[PDB]
Amino acid sequence: MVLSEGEWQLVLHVWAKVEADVAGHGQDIFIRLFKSHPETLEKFDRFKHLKTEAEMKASEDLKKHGVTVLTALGAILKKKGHHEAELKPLAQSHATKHKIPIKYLEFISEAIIHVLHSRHPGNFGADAQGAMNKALELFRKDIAAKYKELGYQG
Ligand code: HEM
Repeated sequence: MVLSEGEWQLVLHVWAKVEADVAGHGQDIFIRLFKSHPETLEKFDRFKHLKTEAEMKASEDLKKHGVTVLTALGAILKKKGHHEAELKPLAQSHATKHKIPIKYLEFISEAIIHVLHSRHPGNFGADAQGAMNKALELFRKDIAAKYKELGYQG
């Protein structure tokens, strides 16, 4: 797939707002993901003991990880599809160290869309959401192709 520049502009315009508060957005995304798909929490030895939303919100460790995650994803979206270099290390650790199925990337994609719709309705109408969904779908398709080359595809 290929996004048009107008699609990238929609993406990067809302990302600009997320970047005003990366830690807050990191936190809402992971809490949405862990609440909606509790099974994903199991992949994180580091966070598995967190039992409630209160504990998640109070964890500085989870807040620190949500900033790492959004920083990495932000660097990929800013490349506007030319993200082959950034993807390599991330595909390698996620297929071989952490063993994250593509279906869990779909779950966090759904969490990111849910939080942007909630916090930024003004910059996240239907066309901007269709653009972010194509950006994340591109990300997922390119990561799945690397997974296959690395010997994991799943
Ligand atoms: C937008 C998608 C994602 C991005 C950009 C992202 C990025 C990152 C980054 C940059 C790191 C640290 C370096 C590394 O190990 O590669 C990391 C670690 C990790 N990722 Fe992801 N990730 C994403 C999705 C997920 C999902 C959905 C899961 C599990 C459901 C996951 C599980 C983990 C784990 C288990 C670690 C190691 C945590 C620790 O013990 O320090 N990742 N991720």
